Amino acid sequence: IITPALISALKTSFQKHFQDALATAPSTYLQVATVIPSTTASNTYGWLGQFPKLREWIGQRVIKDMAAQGYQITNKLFESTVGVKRTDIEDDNLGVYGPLMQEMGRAAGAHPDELVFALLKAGNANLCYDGQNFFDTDHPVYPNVDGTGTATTVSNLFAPAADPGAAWYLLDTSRSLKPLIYQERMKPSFTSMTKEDDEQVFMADEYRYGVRSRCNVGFGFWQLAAMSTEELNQVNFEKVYDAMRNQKADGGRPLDIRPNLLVVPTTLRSKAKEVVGVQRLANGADNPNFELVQVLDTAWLN
Amino acid sequence: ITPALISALKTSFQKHFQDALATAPSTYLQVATVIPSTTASNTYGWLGQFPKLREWIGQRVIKDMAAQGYQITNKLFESTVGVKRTDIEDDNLGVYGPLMQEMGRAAGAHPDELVFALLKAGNANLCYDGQNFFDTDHPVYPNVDGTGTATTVSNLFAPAADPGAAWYLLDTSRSLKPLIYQERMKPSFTSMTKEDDEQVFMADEYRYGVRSRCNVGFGFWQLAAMSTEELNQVNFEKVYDAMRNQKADGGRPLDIRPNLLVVPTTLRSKAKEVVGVQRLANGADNPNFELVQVLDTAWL
Repeated sequence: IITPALISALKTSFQKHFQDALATAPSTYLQVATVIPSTTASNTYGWLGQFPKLREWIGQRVIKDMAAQGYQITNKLFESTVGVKRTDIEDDNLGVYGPLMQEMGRAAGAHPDELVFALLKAGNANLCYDGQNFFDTDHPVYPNVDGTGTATTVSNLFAPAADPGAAWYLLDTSRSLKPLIYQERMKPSFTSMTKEDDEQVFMADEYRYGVRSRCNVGFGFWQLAAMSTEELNQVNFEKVYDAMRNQKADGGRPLDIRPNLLVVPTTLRSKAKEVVGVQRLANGADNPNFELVQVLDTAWLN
Repeated sequence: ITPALISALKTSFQKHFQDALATAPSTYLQVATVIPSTTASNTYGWLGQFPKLREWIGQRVIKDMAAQGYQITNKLFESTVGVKRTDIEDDNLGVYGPLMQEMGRAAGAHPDELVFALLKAGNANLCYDGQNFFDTDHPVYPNVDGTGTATTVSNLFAPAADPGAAWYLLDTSRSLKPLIYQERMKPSFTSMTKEDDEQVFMADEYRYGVRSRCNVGFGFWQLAAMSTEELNQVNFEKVYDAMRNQKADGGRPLDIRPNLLVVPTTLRSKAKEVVGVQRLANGADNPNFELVQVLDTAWL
């Protein structure tokens, strides 16, 4: 009645279903995130900060003593499972139980994007290495390389006096690191737990199936990312662009920032088109910012 | 000046260093535990789970299950010594060679002052619970079910801002010693002796420093006790009764017998009438010359 052949065939069918569902799932975090695989509990990120530069070597070779502080990514774990109910063995009604595996593949493929974009939206409620919010009006900027003396207040969060509108983000991808980092301790894996001599199977009436994964997402350095709840207009976009591109490191030296793409929800696609991607301005003159940035509309931002 | 001479010198120095570091009078081993680590940080699970056994059968009947974690964040230490400007090629190496065995002895006892640094500053270190180590809200479990209810008591003794010296009562019978000692690499010996080396052309002070990585942490909070009030026979008996009366979940006795006592040198007078006289103190009057004999350390 029960032989290894049938169990193997069903396991292969379920594995094929799940793998097909997951492989074709869209990937979007890679564009605005950096993947850093690891083989431990966490990774230390103390190199984010100062911008490396070149000196004239007037005297001796300067050696940088890196700070001992770390970001403490502290990756996490999470997963989901179902059962089969064993109903198929008797009647072989295998038509059902497909959409469940498809849903698993979709969820596994799409979760990292959801987490990355949720962290991106939560920048106003997450602390960076500076000890303050990611989008804050009092970021630390010292006047000396050693990092001492009175600092200056820099703000990259803009909001009208009241009734703030939709929120749009401006990011950069030219650098090696994207503003957000998506860790990956282990790729998601599925376990075809179905045995006749196992337990909670003979005493229950289910063939449980589960998936496992380990990953987490964290912020990078705020020099690039910018946020603004202002209405997406030419003047506001130009102000944000020129404020971000005019960033100076310690000692008032420009960083040569090159904003690449601007992220808006699917609701503001029309405004993104009007600002960039069309040859008509509001007044009807030729754009001075045509195809300047590559817009990336997404549903994860509503 | 040949490579064979360098090899022989390195072998002799290695033998001298290995001779020490082994017979040093270590005192941390009484209250610390040796643990082989592999990474830069080690997390923890349970923090107050007394391992005990129950009548029921199976191997799955009762257990506490772990809670939020506690990291060590292993630190680093180093020593260094060497004066060979005139020792080498002068037959003066007979000295500068046996004197550093004391350096090895002293360095091998460093975990002692590390654990005592943790011990002295136990009130300024964050505990996994959230409050100070010696707080008055230490959770106690009435039953084994999730987080049912955490009652507490004034665990330790402290008067109304009365002057005194802090003396600690410790136990070491259980291998779950109150402190922890995590080491990543054992002490290592490095030889930079290289003929006509670029940076060691300077006379012949051949650097012979060492490298080590280790740290210490907190284990059980109940295994340790503190007292800043005036040291007296009545107060000593009170402290001993309070510590021995400690009971875990379910009211099952613990049999915890205190073994170690730490006192500053200033309180040494009282710590000597308490221990060492069988006539009037810890003797005729409240005889208590049996347990927790004072050790009277001075690294605090």
